[PDB]
Amino acid sequence: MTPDIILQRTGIDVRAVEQGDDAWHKLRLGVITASEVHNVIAKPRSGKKWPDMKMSYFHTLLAEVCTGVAPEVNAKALAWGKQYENDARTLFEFTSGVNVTESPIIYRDESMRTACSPDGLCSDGNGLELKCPFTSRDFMKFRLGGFEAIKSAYMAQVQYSMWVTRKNAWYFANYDPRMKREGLHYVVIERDEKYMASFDEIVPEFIEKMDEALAEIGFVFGEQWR
Amino acid sequence: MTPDIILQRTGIDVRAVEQGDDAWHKLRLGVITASEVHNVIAKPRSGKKWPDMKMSYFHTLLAEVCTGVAPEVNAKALAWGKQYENDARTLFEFTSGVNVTESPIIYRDESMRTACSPDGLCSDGNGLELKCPFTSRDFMKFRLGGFEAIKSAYMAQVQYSMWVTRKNAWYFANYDPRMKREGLHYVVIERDEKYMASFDEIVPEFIEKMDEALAEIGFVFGEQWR
Amino acid sequence: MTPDIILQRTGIDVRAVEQGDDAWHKLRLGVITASEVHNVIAKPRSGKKWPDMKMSYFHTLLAEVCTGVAPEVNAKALAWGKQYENDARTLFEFTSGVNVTESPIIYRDESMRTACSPDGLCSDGNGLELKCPFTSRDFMKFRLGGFEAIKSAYMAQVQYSMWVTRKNAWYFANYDPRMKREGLHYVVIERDEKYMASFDEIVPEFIEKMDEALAEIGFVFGEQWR
DNA sequence: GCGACTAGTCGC
DNA sequence: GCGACTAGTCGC
Ligand SMILES: [Ca+2]
Ligand SMILES: [Ca+2]
Ligand SMILES: [Ca+2]
Ligand SMILES: [Cl-]
Ligand SMILES: [Cl-]
Repeated sequence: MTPDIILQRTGIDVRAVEQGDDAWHKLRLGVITASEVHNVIAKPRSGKKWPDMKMSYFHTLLAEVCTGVAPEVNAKALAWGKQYENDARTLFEFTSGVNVTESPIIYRDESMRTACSPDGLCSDGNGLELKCPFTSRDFMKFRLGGFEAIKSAYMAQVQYSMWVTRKNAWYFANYDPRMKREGLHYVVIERDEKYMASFDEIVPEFIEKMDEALAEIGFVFGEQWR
Repeated sequence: MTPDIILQRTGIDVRAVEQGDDAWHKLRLGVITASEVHNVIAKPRSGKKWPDMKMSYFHTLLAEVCTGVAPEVNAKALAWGKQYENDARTLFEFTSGVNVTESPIIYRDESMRTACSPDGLCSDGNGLELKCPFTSRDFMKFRLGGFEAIKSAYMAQVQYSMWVTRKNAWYFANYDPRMKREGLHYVVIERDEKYMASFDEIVPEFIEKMDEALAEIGFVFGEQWR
Repeated sequence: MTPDIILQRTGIDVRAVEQGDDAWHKLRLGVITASEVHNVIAKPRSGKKWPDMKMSYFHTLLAEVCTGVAPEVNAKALAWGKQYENDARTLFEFTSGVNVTESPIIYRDESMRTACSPDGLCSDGNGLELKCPFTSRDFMKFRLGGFEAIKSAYMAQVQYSMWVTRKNAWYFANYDPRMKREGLHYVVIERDEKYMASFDEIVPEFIEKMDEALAEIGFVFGEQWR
């Protein structure tokens, strides 16, 4: 990929874009993102039937393609994550001693069907995921249990981000500015090939199924971007 | 069953009412309605103890009788629906096509225990459920899957409205204006006699049980219209 | 275990303290409270692995300890309960013919790890849990269903209140201002010695684990009061 | 069946 | 990033 090829497809220039703004949102329309991918790998306890949460994501992205919008979602907890992200980053850099470079959005391949938005790329070649949990209760869960107690959704997110960027390891850092002390804690998550194999199998399928579904109703992927 | 009988029981004039008046809500108080009947017909896995969803609608309805006060409208979904209500109506008229005349509320019999408030009545004898889903996701679920796609709750709602109104078929419509094109989808649902029978045995019991409960606390159905 | 034992640790005059004010909340940080205690007595279906809720409540208190804050929970229900506080109480004394004294907070022992904040203390020596349920539906559930319909989380709360205050009986009441009549219902729950033991086996272990956890990260219980 | 736990589900 | 519901599972 290049910031050039993205222009052809979407008319948008990516070099002058901020995590959050208008153009950022449009870039993600219809695209399987690391933040939502837990839904794509969700399995039924029996059968081969896609569970509701996976169907709902399926129809969510299809709507994104056919309407060219996404619904605006504000929640207290998300706004908090956004408010404290910058401070988490700086604290993280000071403590780990690495430099972080902010990354717009990264697609896996020419198809542009798969992407992550890293919280940064580090000077040592690892990617970075920051959490600023809205509840101090969740911060504590991670501060004590470490790797053990990363939410599966967060794992799929990190793993997918390696899957997309081809990277080998990823920082996962949790920050709480209400902690008197010990308000930063991070681990390194190694690329895991069970996940990689899972995405190789499951993601191409999910994309095929979305193609078949849009054809039935006379749309084509990419319409969100005209 | 007529505007006279309703005036005599509730002192309300039905012709003065639109979908959403302070009177629209008053007329529904304590009445088993279409949109809520799925709770009425919920069965346990085994046995005959009423499931939680059924108790919880039971106590909801009883509370309406004894307080005379109504459930909070989710303002967000309704402001949406009210805003495109008319466009959907006209589009479906133009489309199907048929003439859609408004129905405020329809009770099944003089007991006034059972009612629907259809989104209209149609010239060719069909009723009409016409929704503008708050999420395009839901529009897509239905647009692609047809009716097998949708509810436990929607089928029950529609059949119930045929039960109440004696009618033989119903249009189930969705309108999404955010759709770039073909944002109206619809099916015709035929009166299913196995549902009709289900209502005929389950709903009366349910009503006997509310009358038992009201007497236990010295209330009488109808008090909510004083 | 006296009024002054408190001032030495916290610097708080328990006189001034009116349920809701600044001082009230400070006194509850990191302390196992009756409303939450059902999370503490939870047991997993199979192994030993403390259930979600238990772990969740575990982490909530630790964070109270290390942040010295607790976020606002509910608010909706709580603001409703505030508004009807006096009337529920007046109606209750009228009806039961006992007099209600408001207690701010009550610790079980000088360890100060365990507390309840009863809605009152009665002239007959019983305590008083006095709820104004957010929905009339829940009022109705308790009105028709009595003792047996009130949940596990409520019984636990009440029993813990006896466990804390060393009392043999407790009034469990609901008030609903919206009910035309019959707006107040109440029962008497007696001390249950199996609950007492359950609290005796389980609680001190749960406290012992909190202390292990806090050490782990260089925090000490007591710290939040500074 | 019962009922406390457990795992989604989806709104905000 | 929750958080209020609720459909499901499992040991009596
Ligand atoms: Ca992040
Ligand atoms: Ca409707
Ligand atoms: Ca209380
Ligand atoms: Cl939130
Ligand atoms: Cl003691």
